[PDB]
Amino acid sequence: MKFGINLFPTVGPAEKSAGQHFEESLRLAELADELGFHHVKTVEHYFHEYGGYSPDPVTFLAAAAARTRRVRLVTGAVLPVFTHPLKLAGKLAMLDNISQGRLDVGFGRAFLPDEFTAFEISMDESRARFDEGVEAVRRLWAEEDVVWEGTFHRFGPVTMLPRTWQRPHPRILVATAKTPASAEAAARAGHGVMLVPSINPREQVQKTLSLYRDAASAAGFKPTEEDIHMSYNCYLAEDGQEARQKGGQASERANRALASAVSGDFDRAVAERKALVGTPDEVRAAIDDIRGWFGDFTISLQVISGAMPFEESARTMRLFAEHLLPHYA
Amino acid sequence: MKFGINLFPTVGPAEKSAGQHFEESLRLAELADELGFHHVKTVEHYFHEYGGYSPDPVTFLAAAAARTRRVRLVTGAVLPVFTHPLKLAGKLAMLDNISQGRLDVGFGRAFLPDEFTAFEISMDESRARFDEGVEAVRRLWAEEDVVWEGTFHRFGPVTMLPRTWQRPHPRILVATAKTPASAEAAARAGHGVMLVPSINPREQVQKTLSLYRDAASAAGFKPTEEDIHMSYNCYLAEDGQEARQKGGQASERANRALASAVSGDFDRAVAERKALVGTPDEVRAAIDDIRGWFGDFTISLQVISGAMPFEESARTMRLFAEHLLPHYA
Ligand SMILES: [Ca+2]
Ligand SMILES: [Ca+2]
Ligand SMILES: [Ca+2]
Ligand SMILES: [Ca+2]
Ligand SMILES: [Ca+2]
Ligand SMILES: [Ca+2]
Repeated sequence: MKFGINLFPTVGPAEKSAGQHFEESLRLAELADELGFHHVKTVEHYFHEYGGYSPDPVTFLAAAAARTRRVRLVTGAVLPVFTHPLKLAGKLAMLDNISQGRLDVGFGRAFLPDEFTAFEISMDESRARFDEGVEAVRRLWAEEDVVWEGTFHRFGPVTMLPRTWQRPHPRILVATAKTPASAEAAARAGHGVMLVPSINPREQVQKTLSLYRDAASAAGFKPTEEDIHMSYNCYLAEDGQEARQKGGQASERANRALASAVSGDFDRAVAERKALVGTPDEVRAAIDDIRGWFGDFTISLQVISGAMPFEESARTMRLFAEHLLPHYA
Repeated sequence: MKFGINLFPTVGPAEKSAGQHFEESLRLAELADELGFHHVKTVEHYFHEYGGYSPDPVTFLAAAAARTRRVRLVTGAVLPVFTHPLKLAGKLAMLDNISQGRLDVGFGRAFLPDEFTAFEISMDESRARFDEGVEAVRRLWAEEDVVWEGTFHRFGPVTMLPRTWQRPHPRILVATAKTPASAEAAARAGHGVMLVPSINPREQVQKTLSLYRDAASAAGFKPTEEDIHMSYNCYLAEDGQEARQKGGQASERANRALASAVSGDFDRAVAERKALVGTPDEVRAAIDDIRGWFGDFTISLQVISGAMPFEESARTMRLFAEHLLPHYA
């Protein structure tokens, strides 16, 4: 197992200024570095309290990279549908070099209707836009004199600068909450995968992993634990009932932001290992269950939410580092 | 006068790898901070050794912001013609908050044919895309529930997140199109201007400044020296021979890059005060001339070029801070 942190903002200006949010998030990235976490992840979203403080994850991750030395930086996930592959390839290549080779690039599908409407892009061909965006970026990184005759963009021969630091390029992961068939296509392409256990049933995530691992082997490709990412809301306290109360409020706040942006329950989610909330001992048992179902992979611990004090996010990370990180290292 | 540092890359891998360039440029930003320079600036350009290591200046400046405390971060310049105003406003708002209000945003006009070709933008739309892009971004920062229905984009109502740190928005500077209307339009909107003395005759710069200052007065706008930006190649050494030879190589190399991209001169440029290269006493005389011609404004000192070692860029900056910065303070 690998464990990093995810910094998904679910907050609006009435709860926390963006100035405070970004100072706190960069300090949590520093704490991830100091405590020995694997990575720092953030997201791309527009307009709503659900994710909207992060319309450009690369901008945050370049700052996080500059504040850190060893933690990896991960997009979870850039949205190729809303950018141009020349720009996406270029800014990610800059970040790879700034971070001295610590970047992993997750690419995801958009789903918020207001994002599609505002950028005047149809959902109808978003799948083709996504696949062509990923491949065009990969080609801009891997090749020179690139002639891209795409459905949505046509350019070349061109060679994108800067060239990436990593060879052939940063790891590519494809996010799928949608369809196990997209996980098969990722393996066929040699890509990693990002799954969403917090919404999908356990047996569904397992069958997606089985299809992915099967397709990967058929393509002569052995996925490591760094090729499979999943994010979990995470809140730790020495008092597990305090963790339930404050972590449950956080998960509630994020759920509400989500419901607004798309246009008993918490305890069951915790019992089903859809969220990592409790004492270090509760979360240890939960992780061991997850590892038994899914095998070894990379978890991003989502540690911020709403007006949750920085000190509580930092406590979660410190407790995880002291009590859990050593046993999986 | 104010003096900052320009970190425009005119460099390819035979001179510095991208990894070396970004490591050294971030250290120069740290040195600009330490030595008391006003700002750090970088460019947006694609494909060529002329600027092509920086397809996304916000990515670099986010890292530079994270490494520094006081120096301002200036886009010189983002190109609205190649990015959607929603994305431009969002990433810049993130950068504003990450830097805790140290951002000034210069908006530039593209001119390299290869960039227009690759992004599939007709050059005849350059003016409208620029003016509509700048204004849409300004409104996205300044207002809530923004609806924009222009020639190229239609969206809203949206409230762009994160909200900027600076209110109503960061300083906006615009490259002028040498037509009088563009300098007057900047003044009437309360924008600053970015002028190019290294290429245009002194009298042209003076005419644009007169138009800008007069239109500002008529509009009730009082521009300050921080509202007027110009870049100069800069190389200082106490040995005047070394300054001319190495500063000359640096400027000639940058001019070769530009000539490739668009398809006794250096001595003349220095004599006409279009480059700031020489001993500290020689450059002092040059700046005194420029200030007499143009008034007080903000200079970005372009201190890197090609394979010039970091320590020579650092020496230029240290000599400038010791011998010239106090005379204008
Ligand atoms: Ca603080
Ligand atoms: Ca090659
Ligand atoms: Ca080095
Ligand atoms: Ca400039
Ligand atoms: Ca103003
Ligand atoms: Ca300038």
